[PDB]
Amino acid sequence: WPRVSPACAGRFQSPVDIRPQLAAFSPALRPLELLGFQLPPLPELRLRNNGHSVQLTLPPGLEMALGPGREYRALQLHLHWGAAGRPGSEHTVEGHRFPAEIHVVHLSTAFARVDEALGRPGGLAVLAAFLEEGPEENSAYEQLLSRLEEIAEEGSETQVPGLDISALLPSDFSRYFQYEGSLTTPPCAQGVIWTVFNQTVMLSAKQLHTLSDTLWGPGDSRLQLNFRATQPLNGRVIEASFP
Amino acid sequence: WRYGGDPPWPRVSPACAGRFQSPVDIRPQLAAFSPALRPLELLGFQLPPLPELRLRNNGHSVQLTLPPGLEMALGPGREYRALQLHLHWGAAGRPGSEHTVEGHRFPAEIHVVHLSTAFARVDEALGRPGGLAVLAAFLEEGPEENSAYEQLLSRLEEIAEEGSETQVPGLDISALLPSDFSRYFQYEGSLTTPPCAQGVIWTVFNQTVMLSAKQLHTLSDTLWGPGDSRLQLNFRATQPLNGRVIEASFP
Ligand SMILES: NS(=O)(=O)c1c(F)c(F)c(S(=O)(=O)CCO)c(NC2CCCCCCC2)c1F
Ligand SMILES: NS(=O)(=O)c1c(F)c(F)c(S(=O)(=O)CCO)c(NC2CCCCCCC2)c1F
Ligand SMILES: [Zn+2]
Ligand SMILES: [Zn+2]
Repeated sequence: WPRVSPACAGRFQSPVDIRPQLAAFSPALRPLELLGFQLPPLPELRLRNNGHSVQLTLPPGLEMALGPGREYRALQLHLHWGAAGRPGSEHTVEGHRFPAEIHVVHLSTAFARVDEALGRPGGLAVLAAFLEEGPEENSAYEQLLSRLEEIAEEGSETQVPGLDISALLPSDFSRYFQYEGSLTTPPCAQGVIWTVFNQTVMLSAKQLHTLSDTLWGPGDSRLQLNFRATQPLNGRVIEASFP
Repeated sequence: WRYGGDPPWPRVSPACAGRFQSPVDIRPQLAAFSPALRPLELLGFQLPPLPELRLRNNGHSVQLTLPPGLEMALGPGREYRALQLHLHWGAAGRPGSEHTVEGHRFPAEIHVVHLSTAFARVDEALGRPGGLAVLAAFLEEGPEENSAYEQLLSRLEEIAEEGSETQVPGLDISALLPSDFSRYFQYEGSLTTPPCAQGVIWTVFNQTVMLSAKQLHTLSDTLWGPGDSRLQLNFRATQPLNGRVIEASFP
């Protein structure tokens, strides 16, 4: 990865191991505000297998704030997952890897283009939530997982009805960890604000199997275990929005 | 534009009418303690006497332009380069700091303005989150002549006229700031002059810097501004926090 892109050897990369006892509580971290996320069924959205993940392109109007006047627009979401019972979250908590992880990528409203934002502090912000195994089938996730067979081939795509993107995220928007790092694939650009929800979302075992067994990647590989190894904090302190 | 007279500042720049402006009144009881706020770190601030620097009466303040290689970090991965410093002050028996603490205005204030290392130019940084960072310290009266400040203040007579400048030897720029880099307030706000762009990270030191009565009088009584007015009381009114939470690096 450093071979094909030197930025991946920077000092301040993602993902990282979260250690809640070492997190710094700041009461200045207010609840996340996410407006415009309740999409109607039409227009439909592009869902695509890009060889690294499944990506869902989001329309204009999904507004997000990390604080007063620190506003963002959602661009896309994608997921990270494992294989055959083995977990594939990117972030870990006290060394525990979760079954999967959802990432919603946003662009700061101070930047008109993603390419201006790359490498600039706070230019990009990702909301990250862990996916765990639960007893019930998750309705929000089923809308996407049920469409994966259609895009099983690397590079294929389809159109899916609009859905409540906020329904894919955990219950409490006031409880999260936050630090600054990087994209977890090339170009590994730094200055990305990562916000990792404390609470998780639950999908059924079948849903998780569907996530990790349907899509194919580059060559004849299954699209599985699409997570980067944990990176050192190098002095960065993870903040927490709760004591 | 000028202090206490037209043109309103919104008519110069719409950003001067933003919700999240500086300076602010720091109420430390309402400050949020955050232990992620580590000691500030400065590199390259101890300058050789040559090349000289340019000290300028710009009509709104006295500024010292800083050379390239002055690096400042707010934390791991939060790196900045110093551009310049300037001052805010009052007048005979009247304080003129920009920031206040529980309504108290200090005699004067130093600001060292920095540019994030993600940006090559100021104009790309303006209005971007964390693009600009300012270090701010209050100036109070102490019993001794401050030798670092004397290097600048002894040259103000040469630049009494609006728009005049003079060359001064390099000095230890960090000697114009408090020795305590651990204890500070930090919030997001704006430039306090047009264009009043937001996204500026303000760091205000707990510890103050001491100047003599004579030095403080020299600072407020020597310079002339726009017209035939004395350059005095060159501070912007405090702006409402409007929901922002000031952070503190100590409980
Ligand atoms: N974990 S991540 O958020 O850093 C990440 C991925 F892991 C990832 F696989 C992708 S991907 O779907 O696009 C495939 C590899 O690029 C994006 N996508 C982009 C989101 C838009 C921001 C601009 C930078 C490119 C990343 C991406 F941002
Ligand atoms: N208080 S402040 O830090 O927001 C401020 C001033 F009050 C001030 F008076 C000046 S000045 O002396 O240079 C007068 C012109 O405004 C600057 N200076 C500039 C620093 C360069 C980077 C930001 C653009 C313009 C302000 C300045 F940044
Ligand atoms: Zn991702
Ligand atoms: Zn200033």
